[PDB]
Amino acid sequence: TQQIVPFIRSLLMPTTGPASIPDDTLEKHTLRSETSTYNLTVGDTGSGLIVFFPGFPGSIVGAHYTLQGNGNYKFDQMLLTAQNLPASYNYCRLVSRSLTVRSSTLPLNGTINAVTFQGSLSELTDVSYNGLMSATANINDKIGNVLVGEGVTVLSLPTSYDLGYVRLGDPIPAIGLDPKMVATCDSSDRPRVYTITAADDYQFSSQYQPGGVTITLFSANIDAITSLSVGGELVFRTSVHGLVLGATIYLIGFDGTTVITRAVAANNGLTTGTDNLMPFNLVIPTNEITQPITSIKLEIVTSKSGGQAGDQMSWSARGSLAVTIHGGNYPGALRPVTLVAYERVATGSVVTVAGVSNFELIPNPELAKNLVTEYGRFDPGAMNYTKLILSERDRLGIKTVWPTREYTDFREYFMEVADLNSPLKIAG
Amino acid sequence: TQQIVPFIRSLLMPTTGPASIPDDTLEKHTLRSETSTYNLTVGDTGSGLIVFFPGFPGSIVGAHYTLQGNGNYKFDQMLLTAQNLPASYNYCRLVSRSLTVRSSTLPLNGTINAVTFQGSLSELTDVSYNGLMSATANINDKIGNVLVGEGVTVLSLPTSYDLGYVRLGDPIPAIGLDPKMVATCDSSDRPRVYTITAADDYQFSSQYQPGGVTITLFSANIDAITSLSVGGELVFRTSVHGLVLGATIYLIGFDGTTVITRAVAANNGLTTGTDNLMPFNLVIPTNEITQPITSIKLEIVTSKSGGQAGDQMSWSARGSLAVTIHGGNYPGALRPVTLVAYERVATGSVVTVAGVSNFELIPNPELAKNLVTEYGRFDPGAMNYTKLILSERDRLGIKTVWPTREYTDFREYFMEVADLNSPLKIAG
Amino acid sequence: TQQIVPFIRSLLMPTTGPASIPDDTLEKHTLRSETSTYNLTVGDTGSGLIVFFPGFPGSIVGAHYTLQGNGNYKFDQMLLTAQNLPASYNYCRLVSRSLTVRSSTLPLNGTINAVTFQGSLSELTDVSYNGLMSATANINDKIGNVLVGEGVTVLSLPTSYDLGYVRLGDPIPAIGLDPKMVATCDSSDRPRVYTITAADDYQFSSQYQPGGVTITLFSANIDAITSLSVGGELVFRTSVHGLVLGATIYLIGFDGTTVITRAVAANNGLTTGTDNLMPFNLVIPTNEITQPITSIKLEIVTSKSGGQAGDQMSWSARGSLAVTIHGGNYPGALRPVTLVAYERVATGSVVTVAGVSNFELIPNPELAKNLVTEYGRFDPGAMNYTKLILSERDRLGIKTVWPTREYTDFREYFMEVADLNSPLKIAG
Amino acid sequence: TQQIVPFIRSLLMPTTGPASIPDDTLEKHTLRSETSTYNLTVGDTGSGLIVFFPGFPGSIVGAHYTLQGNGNYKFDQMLLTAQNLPASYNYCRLVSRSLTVRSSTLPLNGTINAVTFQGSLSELTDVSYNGLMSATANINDKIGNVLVGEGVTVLSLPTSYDLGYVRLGDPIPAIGLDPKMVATCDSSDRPRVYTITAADDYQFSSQYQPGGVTITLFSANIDAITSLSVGGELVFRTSVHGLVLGATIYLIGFDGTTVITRAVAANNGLTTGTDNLMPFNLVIPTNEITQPITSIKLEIVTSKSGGQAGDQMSWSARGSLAVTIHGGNYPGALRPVTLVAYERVATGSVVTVAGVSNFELIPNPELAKNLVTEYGRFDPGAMNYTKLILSERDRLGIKTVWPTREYTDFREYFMEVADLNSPLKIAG
Ligand SMILES: [Ca+2]
Ligand SMILES: [Ca+2]
Repeated sequence: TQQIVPFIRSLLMPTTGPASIPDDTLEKHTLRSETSTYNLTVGDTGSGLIVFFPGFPGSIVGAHYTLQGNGNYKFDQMLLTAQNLPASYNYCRLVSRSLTVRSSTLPLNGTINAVTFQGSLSELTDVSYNGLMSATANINDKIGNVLVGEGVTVLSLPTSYDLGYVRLGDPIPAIGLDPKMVATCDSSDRPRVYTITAADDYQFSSQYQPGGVTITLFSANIDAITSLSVGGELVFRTSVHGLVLGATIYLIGFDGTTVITRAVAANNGLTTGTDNLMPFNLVIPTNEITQPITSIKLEIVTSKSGGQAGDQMSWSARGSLAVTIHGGNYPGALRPVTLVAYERVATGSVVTVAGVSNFELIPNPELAKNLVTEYGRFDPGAMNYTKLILSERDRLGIKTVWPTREYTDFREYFMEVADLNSPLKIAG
Repeated sequence: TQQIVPFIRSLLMPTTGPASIPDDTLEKHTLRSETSTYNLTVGDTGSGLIVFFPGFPGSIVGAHYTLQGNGNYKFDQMLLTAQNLPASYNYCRLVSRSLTVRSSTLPLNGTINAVTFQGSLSELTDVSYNGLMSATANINDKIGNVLVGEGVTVLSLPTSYDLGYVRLGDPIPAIGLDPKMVATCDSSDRPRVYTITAADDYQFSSQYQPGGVTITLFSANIDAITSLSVGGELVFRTSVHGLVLGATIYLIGFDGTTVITRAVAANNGLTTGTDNLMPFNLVIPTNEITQPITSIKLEIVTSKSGGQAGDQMSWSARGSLAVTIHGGNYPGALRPVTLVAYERVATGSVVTVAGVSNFELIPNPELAKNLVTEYGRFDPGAMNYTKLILSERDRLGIKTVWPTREYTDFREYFMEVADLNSPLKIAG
Repeated sequence: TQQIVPFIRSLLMPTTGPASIPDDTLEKHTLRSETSTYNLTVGDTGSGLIVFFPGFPGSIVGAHYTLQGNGNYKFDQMLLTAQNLPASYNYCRLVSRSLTVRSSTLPLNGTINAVTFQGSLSELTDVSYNGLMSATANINDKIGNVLVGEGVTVLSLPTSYDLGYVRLGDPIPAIGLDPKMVATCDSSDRPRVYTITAADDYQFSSQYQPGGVTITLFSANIDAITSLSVGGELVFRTSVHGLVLGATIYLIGFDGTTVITRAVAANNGLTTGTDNLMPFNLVIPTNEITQPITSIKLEIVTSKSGGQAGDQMSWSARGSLAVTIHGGNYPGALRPVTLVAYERVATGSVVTVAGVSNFELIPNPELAKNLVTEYGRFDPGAMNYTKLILSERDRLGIKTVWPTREYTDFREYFMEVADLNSPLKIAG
Repeated sequence: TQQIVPFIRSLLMPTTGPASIPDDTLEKHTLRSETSTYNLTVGDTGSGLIVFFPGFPGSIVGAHYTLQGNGNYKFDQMLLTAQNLPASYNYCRLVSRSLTVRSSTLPLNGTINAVTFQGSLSELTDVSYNGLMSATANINDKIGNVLVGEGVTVLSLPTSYDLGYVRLGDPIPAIGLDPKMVATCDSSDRPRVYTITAADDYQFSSQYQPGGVTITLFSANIDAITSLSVGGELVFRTSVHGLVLGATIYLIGFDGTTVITRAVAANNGLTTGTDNLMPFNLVIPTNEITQPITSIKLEIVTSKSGGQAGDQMSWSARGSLAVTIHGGNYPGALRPVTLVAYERVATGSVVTVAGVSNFELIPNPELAKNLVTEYGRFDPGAMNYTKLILSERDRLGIKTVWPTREYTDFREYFMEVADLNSPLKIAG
């Protein structure tokens, strides 16, 4: 520390403002801060979960779920940046981010558990208040039973530098006959791909039914916050004449709710002694994803034209699907997740979220006319200092989740120099 | 203090993370932290007791008892580590541990008394809120009438170094016809042995009874949290024909409740003019011990085949028993106990427990495939510094039980160097 | 030597008082001295033997035997600490110990031979006055023909540091119907185990006898001062109908006397063509051991229901037993033995024993209320200095058995600094 | 201050533990701390008084009185040390003491006034909440209108050093026919003596009454917490035949309640023309004094054998009494009193008292067998430093009664060195 190092200051105290990342990604950019402010209402059980995406390169900060009588979560709302970055910028990179979670009202109240998990949302094996505590072995990535009144601070720590600029989901110039037409340029670099072999000569056998017989061929945990696509093909064989197949893909939210439902093939006759192809050509736009996607499943309906008492409908199925979630493997886009769980909070009280997110940004064409961009400030040793700090992360006690009181202490313990500027004022 | 000394840091501030014990026990190990988080509910009397085992080499942290109208305690639950260490590790050693106890919700709220007692649970003569205060003469091992809102901090101070690695109660590969079959390898090194001479020619005499005459031959305070065994033999002599003996061993919990009941001999004819042997071959597995064992008693039922009005049944008994509690004398396993008693807390309010336990661990065979182990970091003078600190324990005011506010102050008073790392960043 | 080193002072001059052992066994403890004072009477032969247990962690110091006309020893009494430590303390560790043995009255007076033997009492091959001298090859562990008037000094030298605290045989809270009921918590850590395969298809054959035929199946040298147990099983096979077996275990004292006798199976019918089990479930409490146990033997009585002239009773026997003596392998508990033999002392004269034993102690629950405990005084280099001294033991002539006159000289030769305390008195 | 001075540390921060008083009273002693913990219930008026005896050499810490509707106090309970010192020790000396008084529960809340008065309880002219404030002129011995939630700290400041050891009221070995027999050895050194000349030829005159005529001859304020005796004699003269005198001594508590009542002479005929003696031979044992004694009064009943309408009974009385309260003048035994008054506290709320008392102690014969005693640690300049500190008491603002918040600040302002122990750890 001398004066200090703008980037370290920004990284460890994001509410302080942005600084350019001192890596090798030399783009002309501009630096911005976006606040997040939410007043969430506590449900009947007095318990709930905030899912944060600490590294998300853009306006999505997290999602809030209340816990319900029956032990299920129920989606409340997305937690966003104050304004929608893709409306003004085309490219983006996360510099630093911190968020605060505490109670502010009573209609001395409940506790919080928090973890930073090194995987995407659907990968967590246990998301209960208590179960959170073992999502990492890292002591500085979990905090237990912090009083809600005092609150918790979530600090975003890096998962890789020299990251590319991410395209935001920015609207692209387009005209179309449909009012509800939407055209964007999506986060794409570093896609995540899931491959699901749904069937390898899977035999299906069942008696006839008016209305048909529905099965769930498979269900698989995947993650999506933004646009994705499904490709691939199932091949069906049969000895039985006049079978008609229906198939639907469901994308399921964290709360078990159907987020998106897409008929992949409806009313589709099967021919005897031949391959019957069922292609998958699904594109799911960002705006359709009303809450984080947690799993995908495929249902198949089998029915017969004629039909009787005992008819026995049978088919064989083979094939694999590929689920590409665009930009999904970009560190921060899905990957690190910070969960903040609260319980025993009085029903009707307010859980207050306040955060600052800092970005390197490239303006969209209209803003670029009035927004000057520059290469980052050069200070050598900024990156080495960051590397040193992170290297000593555990001995310094630099947490991703803090009791706010401890984070406040840390701020003043660190940051003991901010020294005006000695004789520039008297120099010459 | 220079930078500092990882071990001292861990010992005095366990929430900070683990460090290797700088003794002579050089094993390849790995270092881990496990949190403990509980939200306990206050009962009708507004009063209760938390029993901590500050030195326990494993996942058992303590037990919670509520105090009842009639002045008895009633077991609530075991307080454990976040995850069950024996499921993942085979050997273990406690590095450091701290726990916090404070109220978090209102249904401001009562007082705490706490002590660290240099003996096992059943050895305490007085466990009432007030009586606690005289369990030690050591001023830094007791704290009185701390406000519950502010809370108490329990700090685990060593009871011996150069301790062996303890085998956790880890499951061992086994197949068996019984679904409920359980096979473990238990904490064994340093067993504790109790010897009870239950009778030395004890004469029994009583009139006949349909259903028999039951006596409690003896009752004795012992301690067990994990597996134990009972061995030995009673020998019975008699002049009366056709006497049948029943005998049962009861292991009683801290709350006076029967934890385990084992028939040692049921329906057992006594022959005239001969020794009649009653062997003890009891093995009590860990999983059967649902709460800490506090005493053992033996009941004997005496009945006669025929029977009338006045029949006078008599026998003479001789023999001693041995109760071996496996690994019981391992310092920390039973020995030091920290009691945290609360009273005058409003009924229905939450007493919140949060702790961190630090361990040296050896992975089980499956984890050992992916868990690198190492000999501890060498720093000379770490142990001498520890010895110095502990030697000056009282003048430094290093308590095992703290008002949390005072412990917090101590943390910042100590730990005045954590200094980044000066020119490594500028060296060469 | 600077001032000096409390521990070295205590180790080499125990009459000086206790000091904490400077090892890694960091327990809160208290330091105490216990004297031993005995005036033993010399028997008819003018000859006898004192067996010392120099390292015994507790109140047992040794035992006195007189030598008799027929060349046998006869037990006189146990030599103990002034007060019974287990009545006041639960845990204990030996710091240092010295004892003096000299004549004090005339009814000038005979000679002493002494050795420190690196094994337990029963392991000595030769315990005669003269034979002692070859129990070790170590010149500083034997002393020959010291005049009784001048006397001998026994100095306890370490057999391992970093020893655990030993549980004393302390009474445990217990109620029972029998007045003579005794419940203790025994020295257990580091048990010693003997395994005796008493028979491997041993054939027995003998003619009938009214009253039976008794054999001694085996006899084996073992050591016990405190509680022990016998486990295991013999299995008997036979072709002869109506055989009844009796079996008794005898624990024999150093003087050939029966200390303890326990019927293991009395009146026990053997069935033809089957295994007949004879289990061993013996627990022998400390208080029953009136003098050191030196061997164990098992007698078996064989009798027949019917019986005639020539009947030939036969059985086959198989099995092994295990004798566990609790805490038996704890260095000091049984292991080093110092023998002080005297002869040619006038009958009726007094052999005077005076000693000091120094301990680290943990008080029992009742005393713990008024007994402050602390971690040991820290002085670095205390242990290294001890290691150096012991490393040079032979060149320094540090004996375990001394002519008292030579030990006295050594005391004043060593210990040439005890220097008041220069200007603290004038400092500031 | 260098490191510091154990005694000053103990004196100014008693919760820190005991230290030997650095005066000339060189006794082999032991050092102990005793906590005091009470949860007092607030009465109907929301107002009450705690009387502390800050210098009391023993287990009596103070007494709690609630204030009542009618403006009278009513005794609640004695405030004691955690355990009864006289059960374990025979002699005692107070080193240092501090106590904390604050509210803890609610069914913010009230105020506290406190003073240290340089006299015994009964000597206070005004004990009302407001009146307290003028019991001393010393600004550092009074504190006004401290919030109850924050609380008050009572610090015991010396009233003389070189005090003798005080005998505690320890039980003495005794057998007697009465179960309720009690034999103690009492605080005696430095008795306090009151002399009351109850009459100097006091003429009594009154008409006859069936049942008699009762008068209160005198009433006088005295102080007693422990055993006292009354000696002396009244002499009665009369001209009237057949007068019978009854006389009773009452010892009255602070709350106006009779603590002890003793008939001094019942039914006692007076002879004409002679001295009629009425001796006083009262011994009042400690255990009879259920609350502090505040005054003594003597009532006399006068009756006549015969009796009529107008009979005029007359007597003359002369004499003085002496009330000796044993050890009463020992500084601390009665003398300094600290009053903590609260008012406007909500009815039913808890006023929490927590304290530490530090003592030099000599064990009773049974404990002396296991309790090592020593002369105090020598440090020169300890007493001079104490004398300096006290000499500058007012400029340093060292109070006997503090707002707890101010005392806490003082603790950290003082006590700025507690410095581990620099290179002992690296010396040689
Ligand atoms: Ca790079
Ligand atoms: Ca060692």
